[PDB]
Amino acid sequence: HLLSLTRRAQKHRLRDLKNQVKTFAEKEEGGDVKSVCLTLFLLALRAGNEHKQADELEAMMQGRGFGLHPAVCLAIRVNTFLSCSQYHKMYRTVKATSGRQIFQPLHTLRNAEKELLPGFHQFEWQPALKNVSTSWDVGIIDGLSGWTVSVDDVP
Amino acid sequence: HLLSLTRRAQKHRLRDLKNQVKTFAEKEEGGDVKSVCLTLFLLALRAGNEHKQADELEAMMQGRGFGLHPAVCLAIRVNTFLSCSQYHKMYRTVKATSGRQIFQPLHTLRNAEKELLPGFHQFEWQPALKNVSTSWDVGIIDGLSGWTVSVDDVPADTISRRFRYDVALVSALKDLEEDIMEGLRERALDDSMCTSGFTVVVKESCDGMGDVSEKVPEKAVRFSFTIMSISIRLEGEDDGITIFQEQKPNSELSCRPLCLMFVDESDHETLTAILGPVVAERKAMMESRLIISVGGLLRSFRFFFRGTGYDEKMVREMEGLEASGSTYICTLCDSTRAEASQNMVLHSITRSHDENLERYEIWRKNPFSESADELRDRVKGVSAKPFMETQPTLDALHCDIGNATEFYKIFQDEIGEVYQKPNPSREERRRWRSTLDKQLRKKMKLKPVMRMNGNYARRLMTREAVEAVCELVPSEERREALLKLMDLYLQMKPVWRSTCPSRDCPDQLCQYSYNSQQFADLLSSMFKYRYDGKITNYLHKTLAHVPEIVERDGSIGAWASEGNESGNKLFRRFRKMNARQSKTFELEDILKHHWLYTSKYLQKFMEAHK
Ligand SMILES: [Ca+2]
Ligand SMILES: [Zn+2]
Repeated sequence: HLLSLTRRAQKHRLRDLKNQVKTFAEKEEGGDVKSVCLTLFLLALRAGNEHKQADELEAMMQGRGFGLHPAVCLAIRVNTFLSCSQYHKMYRTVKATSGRQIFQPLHTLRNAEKELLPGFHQFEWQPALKNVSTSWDVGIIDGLSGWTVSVDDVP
Repeated sequence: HLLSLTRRAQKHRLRDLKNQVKTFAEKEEGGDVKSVCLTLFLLALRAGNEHKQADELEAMMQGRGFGLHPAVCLAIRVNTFLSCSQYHKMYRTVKATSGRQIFQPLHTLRNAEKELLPGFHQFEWQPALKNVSTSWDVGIIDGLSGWTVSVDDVPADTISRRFRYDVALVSALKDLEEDIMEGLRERALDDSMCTSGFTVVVKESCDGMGDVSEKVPEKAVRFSFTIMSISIRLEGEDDGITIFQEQKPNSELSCRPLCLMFVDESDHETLTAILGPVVAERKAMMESRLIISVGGLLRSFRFFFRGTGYDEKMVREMEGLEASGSTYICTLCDSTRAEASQNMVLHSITRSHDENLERYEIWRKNPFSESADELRDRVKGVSAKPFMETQPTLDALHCDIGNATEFYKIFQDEIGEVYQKPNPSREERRRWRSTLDKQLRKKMKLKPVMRMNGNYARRLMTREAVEAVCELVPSEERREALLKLMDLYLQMKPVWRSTCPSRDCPDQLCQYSYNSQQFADLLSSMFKYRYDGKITNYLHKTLAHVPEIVERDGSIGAWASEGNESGNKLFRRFRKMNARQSKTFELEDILKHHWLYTSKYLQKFMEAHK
């Protein structure tokens, strides 16, 4: 059978249909046989109802790519209530699993996220604010607002 | 352009060369349009020197599948306590963006796991097992065993879920299939023959679980087991060639649960009436031999069971002892309590299961017509009939905790005066405690806890913490005395904490007799004021039976019950995240998740090249 042979034998056996597809592409698709056999394999997998492998192939051929955007991963983390530790756990898992750094690790996710929190964008107010510190880049404050902690007064 | 059209228009355009490919593949290649156009595309890619794309396509349309292996996917899912909806959201999300679906859907795992659960793998026994329905495919089973629900009789209320031991064992073993074949090949031993002399030593361990926040009282008991070692006896003429010994059995990552009962530890009635079948089939198991498909071949098995991982209270309770601090203390040497203070080191280990049955028959029949105490002595204190056979050994963990709390008490004592104070009061005891705690906080950075666990014990045993304690003793003679005591204890401790001292630390074993002897003598001399006749059990064991068992049973610490107790936190958190939630199922699914978490296969997928 064809799939058990080397390149030499399969060329020797398919030469006829190779010339057939070459001349059909030259007559209709400009002689670019690679895109023609790509589309034909895609359609033959579409008919075989194995959409999954054909879609993975189109992800290989001019596909969106392996990398996941760090922001989207931060999302899928928060939207799912997962940990910090557990995130890193499954991260190292998939990392050593299939050859790629599919998720970003923690610290880069943290860095990428720190802009999405409050206190990152610079701005102004016209006129300036009423009795408000013009400091902007600040993040999370403690709510007591400098409540003098001395026991003598109200706790 | 062909790439921007829809599939309908692309077919309307390419159908002609399509049907030419159809007729060519039928003329020459058995009508395989799929493989024909596959190799056509492969060679058209390889012609342009685009070797990476063609190699990746050859890797995709063979062997590995869609981006991740479904097995490792389920491994992650269980390894981090995610929910179904959790997983579906994650999967749907990551598939939306840049998908190219990666994780696997839920439904596929919902039957992909059935390899790792019990009740999948063919097997049998020669001879056939006694009293066991020989269906090899049943999975999770309610433990009640068809208790007639008649409220007339004793009520059948206690909830439980368990397995059939055999099915559990075949699942665990056929999971180890990989490792045992690997070890067989490493030793270069033949693979076709030697399919009959495999011997498996399996450790079992059970323990209750206190204060389980309930969602019946708040209790529960979990009975698990763990594969320990496996060797080969074929062809004979030798001992068993060690094939694979487990590399770290203490860690709960190897503690396979088998039964769970929402019941309390102490009420003998319920515990027994649920454990019954388990005991029965483990007993019948020593007799027959096992036959499994392994390495593609039918291979045989024998077994050796060891009941070691039980805390004291349960051991003494199930071996028919007077629980627990009664005039008979040692589970091995039948000397009295006070006598255990006169002699400490010289003793023989005698207690055995069958002979305890003999002594209990003597207790029942009373063939000598002796009174209460005379009969108590003639059987050396065996009242209740044991039913679960147990190995003659102690625990590692809670001997550690007992020595730790003993030194804790004696430190609370020597901070003040004891040889100088014949009878102190409660106030001074709590005060010496308080200054000891302040000392452990200022130095060594140790706040106290309610009761000292294993970590706090490891810390309190340390030498310089004993120095920070002894700083406060007025008499420097007593200070150097308990320091010398501590040094002897530390030189003797990793004797039993080890995995294999004959390999790790043989030197302490070689000098253990004299060490423990001089230890006990210093104790009896400079601390007689306190240990006239009152000795705790663990102190007895560690000074009366350590070398006997360590020489006999190969190793110790290798049979630590701790392996289970710690791991019980999982039964805690599994309860939160993956409750059914309703008890009658809650158990069943908890156990399923647990056994799934604990199988090797998934741990192999999790470690993932260091
Ligand atoms: Ca326990
Ligand atoms: Zn003893």
